[PDB]
Order: sequence, then C-alpha cells, then structure tokens
Amino acid sequence: SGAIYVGNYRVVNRHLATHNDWANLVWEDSSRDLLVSSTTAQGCDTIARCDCQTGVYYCSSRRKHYPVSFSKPSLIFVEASEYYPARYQSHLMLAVGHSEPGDCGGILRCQHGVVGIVSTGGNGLVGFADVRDLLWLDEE
Ligand SMILES: CNc1ccccc1S(C)(=O)=O
Ligand SMILES: [Zn+2]
Repeated sequence: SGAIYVGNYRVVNRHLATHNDWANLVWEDSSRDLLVSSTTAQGCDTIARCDCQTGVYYCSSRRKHYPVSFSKPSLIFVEASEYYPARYQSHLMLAVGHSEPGDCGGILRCQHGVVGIVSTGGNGLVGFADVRDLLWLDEE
C-alpha cells in the first residue's frame, strides 16, 4: 500500500484505488498502473522534476528504505502478479531490489522529491510507476 499526497491530489496504484478514489477521480491510466483522486486536506509530498536514475524507495515487506539505481521510464513487459496478468506497462522504471505485491505504493524519492511509486515485483527487480512527467500534479 501507499500514496503520494501532493497538494489536493492522492496518487495511488490504479489496482489499489478505492471506491472513494473512483468517486473523486482526476485521472487514471491502466497501462501505467496509476490513478489520481482529489483530497480535502493538502499533502506533505513534493514531486521530482528531473531525469535522476538514483534514489531511495520504501519496501514495506522489509520495513526498510533502500538506495537504488533505476532505469528511465519505459514500456516494459511485466510477468503475472496477484493483482495483474502478464502484460506490458508504460512509464515503468526498473531497479535491482526486493518487491512483493503489498510493497506497491512505496515511494521512490531522489534529491528533487518523489519520483514514483512501487508498481511491480519479482525475480529480484522492483518496478516504479514514474510520476515526474505529470506536471499538472504541481498546480490546480
Ligand atoms: C507513453 N510514453 C512512453 C511510453 C513508455 C514509457 C515512457 C514513455 S515517455 C516517452 O512518455 O517517457
Ligand atoms: Zn531527481
């Protein structure tokens, strides 16, 4: 589990979106596993605007933050998980690290702020759904 709380937006894995998120929907992309909903209270997170390939991610299934190198956002084939079939995913950044289903929503952050959230796992890789291209997150 996990979300980015940036202004009056909640960014979550699309597959973990609640009824409330769908009922307060701003934007969703299945290919990216991202869903954004509206909030009443303002949030404490800032979005990275950058092409950093190093940062730190939270891994709930280790209760640990790990420093990682990660690929630039790409179109990647993802094998089957408890929450999705084998399929392609867009704006997905891969690193060497531990990821299980419940780790989805863990923040990846660089010196510039939040880069993305854990989206995929398996074979000792972790995949992050990038949000740094979503400039509209910063305003309105
Ligand atoms: C939809 N575009 C796309 C697809 C795969 C990964 C990243 C991108 S991009 C060039 O926008 O970073
Ligand atoms: Zn950065």
